[PDB]
Amino acid sequence: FMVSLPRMVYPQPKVLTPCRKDVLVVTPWLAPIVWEGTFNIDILNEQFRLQNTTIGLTVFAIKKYVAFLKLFLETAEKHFMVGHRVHYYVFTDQPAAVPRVTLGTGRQLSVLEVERRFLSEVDYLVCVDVDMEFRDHVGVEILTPLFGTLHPSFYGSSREAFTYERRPQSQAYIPKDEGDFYYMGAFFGGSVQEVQRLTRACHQAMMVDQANGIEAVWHDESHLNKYLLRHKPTKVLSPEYLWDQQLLGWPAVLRKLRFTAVP
Ligand SMILES: CC(=O)N[C@@H]1[C@@H](O)[C@H](O[C@@H]2O[C@H](CO)[C@H](O)[C@H](O)[C@H]2O[C@@H]2O[C@@H](C)[C@@H](O)[C@@H](O)[C@@H]2O)[C@@H](CO)O[C@H]1O
Ligand SMILES: [Cl-]
Ligand SMILES: [Cl-]
Ligand SMILES: [Hg+2]
Ligand SMILES: [Hg+2]
Ligand SMILES: [Hg+2]
Ligand SMILES: [Hg+2]
Ligand SMILES: [Hg+2]
Ligand SMILES: [Hg+2]
Repeated sequence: FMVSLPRMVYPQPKVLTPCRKDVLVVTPWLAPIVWEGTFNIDILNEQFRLQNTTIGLTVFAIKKYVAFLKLFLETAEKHFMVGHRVHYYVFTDQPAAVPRVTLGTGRQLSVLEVERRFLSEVDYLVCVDVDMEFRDHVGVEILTPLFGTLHPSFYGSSREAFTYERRPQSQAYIPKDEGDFYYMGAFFGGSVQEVQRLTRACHQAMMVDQANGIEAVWHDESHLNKYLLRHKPTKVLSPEYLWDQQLLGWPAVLRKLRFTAVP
């Protein structure tokens, strides 16, 4: 059950005026592709707040990677789901090395040393790499049952150029005539149920490959791509959500650089 939205004053959407004319904003299976200009964040914030939505953000920081946690968490505090309930889950082999970062109200962090718990603690799970920093808004516009993010190096590439696993001996195998997009393994998520289904499927596929003496060209990312090819994501995030400015610059098609690699 969803309560009604309150009176809101905003620009009327124009049916005969497309959002963006420079990019694809909806997939062939009718899943929105999230670009700046396609969403009114005020409307979306209202919808998700009325549901008291809690977002879990998971990150793994092992060995030398624990050094990236401070900037990651500090910038997430400024740009990630601000205004909503957030629960950070930091998986690390060095619990005492996790930096003491000041969090806004309604936000918490749990350190897990290296999950039915996720089902009872959050509504959505967002899985990202730690050697990154948020530079702009990353909010509820990304929430949906299952989402993948367009890899910044292949969004304008033809499918045959995609670096999918091409060996039929692997469970992640995808032939040259198949494939929608090349998703980057560094940023995916969805409802807890859908994320666990995906991780469970990939874990099993990787075990099968191991028993067969084969390892996918791009490991987890290869399996993620195979999974999203067979189970279409309900939203696809544009490269605004996973960029590397040092390597790729700043093309006009990107009005915002929201989550980027750390040089
Ligand atoms: C068009 C082309 O092939 N460009 C190269 C990229 O594919 C490389 O990025 C790497 O891509 C593979 C999958 O093919 C995988 O996703 C790697 O994680 C990814 O490298 C990461 O992401 C990049 C955007 C950079 O931020 C890099 O520092 C990360 O480690 C890149 C980097 O090897 O080279 C292009 O030539
Ligand atoms: Cl994950
Ligand atoms: Cl992850
Ligand atoms: Hg628009
Ligand atoms: Hg996760
Ligand atoms: Hg993760
Ligand atoms: Hg998979
Ligand atoms: Hg896996
Ligand atoms: Hg995966």
